[PDB]
Amino acid sequence: SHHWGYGKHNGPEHWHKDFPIANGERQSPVDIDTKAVVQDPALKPLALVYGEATSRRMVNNGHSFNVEYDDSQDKAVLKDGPLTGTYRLVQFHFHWGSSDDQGSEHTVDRKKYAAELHLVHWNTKYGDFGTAAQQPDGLAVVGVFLKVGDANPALQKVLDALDSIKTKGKSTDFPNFDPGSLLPNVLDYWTYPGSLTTPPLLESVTWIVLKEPISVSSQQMLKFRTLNFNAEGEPELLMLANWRPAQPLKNRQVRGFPK
Ligand SMILES: NS(=O)(=O)c1ccc(C(=O)NCC(=O)NCCc2c[nH]cn2)cc1
Ligand SMILES: [Cu+2]
Ligand SMILES: [Cu+2]
Ligand SMILES: [Cu+2]
Ligand SMILES: [Cu+2]
Ligand SMILES: [Zn+2]
Repeated sequence: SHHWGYGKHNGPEHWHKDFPIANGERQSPVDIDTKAVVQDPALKPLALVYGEATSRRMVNNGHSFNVEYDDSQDKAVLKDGPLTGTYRLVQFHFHWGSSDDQGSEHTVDRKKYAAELHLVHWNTKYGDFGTAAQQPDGLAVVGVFLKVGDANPALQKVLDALDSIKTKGKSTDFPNFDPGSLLPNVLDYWTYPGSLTTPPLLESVTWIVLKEPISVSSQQMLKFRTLNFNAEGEPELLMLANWRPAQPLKNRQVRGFPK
């Protein structure tokens, strides 16, 4: 079975063979060169309205795990920031690396964090996530860095479930998780127009990368790496790393709020 990943033969450097947009003009992630960041008075503070969020299940999809949210109504939305309109939360997931010194997708002056959380939202003007994913203003992903140092109790609630979804296709019920519990205390951000960081690599994402990381311990990072890319019965392939490296900026502009 041919499907993509982060291995020797199916990894990021190969994705362009199957998804030519991989070498497109607005790919993600990117390195954020802080000396080059532009101040734009049009940018607003982020509004993350997650009080009534309804988490459903946690799923191992064979490339990461998603905590899925009910997006049938305006229950958990993102607005303001760089955005026009309302964007509904559909899921969050993580990327990580094989050791604590690497694993974030975005980098800041070439510095890599241990992991990166992605909160994925879609523009309600399009009716559904799939339709939104094919438009330049269709998606908004909030990225949050995980910085190694101190264990994160809110994150531990997520990690406590991973033993239930060790393998590809496994899912587990995962109710009453507040995705706001994984945000930092300050919501300063960088923003730029980009893409999904995995296949299908669609150039529909307004990226909103928070400046302030949340914590994670080294012990906690071990837990991410216990997942399997493969389905049960197949040869074991540990989910040691699942990050795409920085892609060329190509004269896009990174803006910063409040500077
Ligand atoms: N790493 S990243 O750039 O943040 C990212 C990469 C891929 C996808 C994606 O293709 N994700 C499918 C998905 O989550 N599909 C939702 C299906 C759906 C519709 N309504 C409810 N669920 C989303 C985000
Ligand atoms: Cu795949
Ligand atoms: Cu391939
Ligand atoms: Cu897959
Ligand atoms: Cu849907
Ligand atoms: Zn992601």
